Amino acid sequence: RRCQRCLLPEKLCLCSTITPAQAKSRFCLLMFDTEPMKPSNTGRLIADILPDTVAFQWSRTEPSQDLLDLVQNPYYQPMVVFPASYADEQREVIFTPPAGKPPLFIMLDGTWPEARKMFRKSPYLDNLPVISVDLSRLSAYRLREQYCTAEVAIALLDMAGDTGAAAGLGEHFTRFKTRYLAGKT
Amino acid sequence: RRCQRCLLPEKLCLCSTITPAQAKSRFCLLMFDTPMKPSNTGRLIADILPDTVAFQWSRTEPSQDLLDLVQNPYYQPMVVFPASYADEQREVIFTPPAGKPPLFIMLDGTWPEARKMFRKSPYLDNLPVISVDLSRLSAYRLRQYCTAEVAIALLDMAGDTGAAAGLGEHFTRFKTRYLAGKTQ
Ligand SMILES: C[S@@+](CC[C@H](N)C(=O)[O-])C[C@H]1O[C@@H](n2cnc3c(N)ncnc32)[C@H](O)[C@@H]1O
Ligand SMILES: C[S@@+](CC[C@H](N)C(=O)[O-])C[C@H]1O[C@@H](n2cnc3c(N)ncnc32)[C@H](O)[C@@H]1O
Ligand SMILES: [Zn+2]
Ligand SMILES: [Zn+2]
Repeated sequence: RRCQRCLLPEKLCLCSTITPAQAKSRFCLLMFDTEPMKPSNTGRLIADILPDTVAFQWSRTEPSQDLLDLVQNPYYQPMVVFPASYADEQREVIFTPPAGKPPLFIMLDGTWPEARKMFRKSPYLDNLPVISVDLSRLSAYRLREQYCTAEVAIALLDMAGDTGAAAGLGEHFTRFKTRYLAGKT
Repeated sequence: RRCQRCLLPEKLCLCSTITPAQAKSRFCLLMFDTPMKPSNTGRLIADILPDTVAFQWSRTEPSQDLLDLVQNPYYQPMVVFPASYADEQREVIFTPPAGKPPLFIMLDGTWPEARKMFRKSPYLDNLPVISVDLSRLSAYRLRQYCTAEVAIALLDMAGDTGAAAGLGEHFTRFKTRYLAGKTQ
């Protein structure tokens, strides 16, 4: 009764509406559980609009070597997307994607206690900059300026100059949330 | 808090999504009254087919513009109502005839309102009643049926598949946002 690709009740299936976009930015979803994707999980909306998004199962002791190879690939400028109130005094915090190299935005995908734990117990992320997100930019896409993973990504895409992809994901996100609420009725 | 044109909350306003279509068929909305409730679906027809006409129904004095339209021999006018209500002598058809463009007269009200309109309208009595083949909704992945759903099936019955599909997609979009607005 639910479509397996978009996870909505089959009558509200939005798969035919999906139009991918292009962006200089790249996302990496670091997932706490990778359990059978819950419909309310907005992180997966990002990969619908930006199919080059990567996702990794998080692991406290044995991090995947694909993940290590990505976050260490000097082609990207990687950053950890998490609220700056969590970072320690010595941690570099930035407020803009830096200039020059394409950003790799590392999103901590889980509940808040799970994402906090991921933030504190992942040594391969510890020397990366934290990007504090400018959520006021959601207004330019007519979204309410915590915030879910797809809303942060929209702000990040806008912060990087990727306005086509930001608008694309905003429309996709709104479309999902509307149909999700409808199928709840 | 509600958009005045599409009647949904401003956050869910669909007005920018509306793409009008063209059709050989034409609709005439007969309304027991005209503020409108958001749940009324007859207004959706006009969004997709902007040549739709609507008239406020009256028992005593029908407006002359409505009398002029329904007697205009350019059209083949039809009263859209379930055939189980028609008189033994009432011409009932199951297909829009061919040749002259159809003019589909929809009785837009509640079922008690639509029935009184059907029975107490002398200017509609010589017109044929078209019984609607609702199974055609399957071709548009749809499905008492509401006004806009009956209009989709009539459009498909007439060969107006582009506008049938346009109205189906507009109808689903409104119904989804309407439901989402009831939640949250
Ligand atoms: C805790 S998860 C919540 C997941 C949500 N249930 C969903 O739809 O996927 C939200 C993640 O988005 C990012 N995020 C949320 N709010 C943020 C903020 N204010 N500043 C920086 N990143 C934020 C962080 O990566 C955070 O871990
Ligand atoms: C009773 S109104 C429903 C009003 C509803 N609140 C709305 O706005 O959609 C439905 C109208 O569509 C047409 N209709 C509905 N079901 C029909 C059927 N089975 N056969 C022929 N016409 C039908 C008739 O004109 C009827 O008056
Ligand atoms: Zn789907
Ligand atoms: Zn509107």
